[PDB]
Amino acid sequence: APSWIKVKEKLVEATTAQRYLNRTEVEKICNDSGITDPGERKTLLGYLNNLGIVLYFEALDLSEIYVLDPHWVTIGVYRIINSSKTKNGHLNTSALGYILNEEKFTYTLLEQRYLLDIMKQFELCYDEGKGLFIIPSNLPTQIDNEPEITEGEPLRFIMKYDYLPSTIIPRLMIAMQHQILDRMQWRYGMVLKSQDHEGALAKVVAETKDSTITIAIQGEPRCKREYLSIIWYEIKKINANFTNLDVKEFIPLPGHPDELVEYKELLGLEKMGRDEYVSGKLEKVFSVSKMLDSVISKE
Amino acid sequence: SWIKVKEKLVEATTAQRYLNRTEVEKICNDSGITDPGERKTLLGYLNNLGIVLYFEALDLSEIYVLDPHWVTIGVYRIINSSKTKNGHLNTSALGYILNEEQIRKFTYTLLEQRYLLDIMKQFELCYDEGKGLFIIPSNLPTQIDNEPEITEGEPLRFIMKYDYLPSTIIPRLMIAMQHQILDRMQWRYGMVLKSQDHEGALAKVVAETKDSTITIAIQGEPRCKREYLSIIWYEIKKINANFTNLDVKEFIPLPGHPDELVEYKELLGLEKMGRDEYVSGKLEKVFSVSKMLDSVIS
Repeated sequence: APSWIKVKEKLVEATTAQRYLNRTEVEKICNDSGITDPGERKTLLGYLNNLGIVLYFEALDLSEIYVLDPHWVTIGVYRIINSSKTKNGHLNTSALGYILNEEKFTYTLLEQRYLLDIMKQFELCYDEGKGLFIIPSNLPTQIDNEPEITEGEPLRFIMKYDYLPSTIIPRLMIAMQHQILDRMQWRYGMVLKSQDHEGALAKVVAETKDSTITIAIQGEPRCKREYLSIIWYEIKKINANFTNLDVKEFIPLPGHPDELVEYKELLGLEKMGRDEYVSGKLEKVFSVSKMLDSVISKE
Repeated sequence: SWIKVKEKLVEATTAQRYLNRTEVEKICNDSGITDPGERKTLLGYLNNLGIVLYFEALDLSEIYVLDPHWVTIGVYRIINSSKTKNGHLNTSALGYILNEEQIRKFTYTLLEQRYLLDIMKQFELCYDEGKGLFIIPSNLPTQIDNEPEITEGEPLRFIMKYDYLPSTIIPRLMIAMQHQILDRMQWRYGMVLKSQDHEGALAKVVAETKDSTITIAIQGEPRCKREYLSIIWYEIKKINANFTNLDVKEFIPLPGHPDELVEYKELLGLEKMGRDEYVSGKLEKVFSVSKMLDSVIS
């Protein structure tokens, strides 16, 4: 691929000379080297984006910042997530200039906006409201006001990962920003309150050592079921982005908080017309329907 | 092969309202298409052609491939409900709107309702204001009573002239800048923005259909108005980049002559030429290229 090889060199050189390039500079660079048909242009650039060589965001697509130097965005992003001002997981964007230029690369006002946009795109942060961004992976491991949410025989539902990406909790906070109660959010979890199921209050917690995300829910019985339904829907969407996750869902056996049963086991047992779940390990028998009903109505 | 798959998928998504991942894969295998790669692109194209719907950004096994019709009636009901005639949607009311309301026999379960909302967000037709209240910008009133004027100090005005002005631009800016919309000062053709960083700084962004125009007017100390304009313009350029044959030209008013515009790309040209004067023949007056540029950028 004689044309592709050249453009690579030319674009890498041009990206490290300037900080980034615009459509015109780029189009000319590949038309100089031969490549004209816009499909080819697009397939080459996306390709180099993947190979980490040169950065290209089809989601933003700004002419003046079309193709970026990777080193420039990494130092920028690094400086943001490593600032002393973001250590507790909060970012007052007023401080972006101080963070990026104070604490030899320069970042103008627009170049700051652009970095934030890349960060949003990679789901590393979100806007909470009053010019205050939250960076979930910088949130403290504990909070002083963390509620128990253990009080009223709550509904527990356990998600077991073969391997658990450290970005599931961040991504879930982004998904449900408007339902996080009183900044009740930490590195490993949230407190979520719903409006539409007047009542329903949920706590979602990740356990690194066990590769589990655990959902616990309080409120009226119909509410608890409906809110788990939505939280789990949100987590299913997040999980879908990872190629090789193996996630099994679990319910605690009644009276045995440490003994779990696979949720798809019980559906299976039902589909085949069994009402008994038999536990050899416990030498106890459990009702299939009663346990299914605690989580989901008759479908 | 592809014909059979298309027909099989249409027949099924019609009968059932939508299909799950394994149901879809079976249909592909049965019809010869076994390769995971090929299968994904086939579904991409069916989606692009509106034959059968498929959302790679949601990508949910339970609700994988959908009947266009089932989705369409769903969102149409939401957009045309009496309870959303003013651009506000209560999410609690979703049940009623989708299932009970008489809008001039499709059921929608709680999760199906939620999925419809995601499709809508996905297509940039609404957003979460954040207390169970969504905003459907296209449904907002055409006029708001408390609509303020930007008149403090010497306001900075910047106009963007479109060859065609898509009606989606305002709704999309509202999405992009939801957190800076002041006191629900949002209508079908515009919004009011307070900046979080540039103390003071109040902007008003308006679409005028008749002259297919988008006007930004800003007030505050000079560095401020300049800095917010930068942000707002950037946000509009992003939205614009989504359209193929869009011809936007940017204009600035001449000081003391709100009706006389000069293209911003002109002033750039004159500067590269090394001319500091902009001569207005029609006004018989001469302005500074640098100084007018500086009131807008850098």
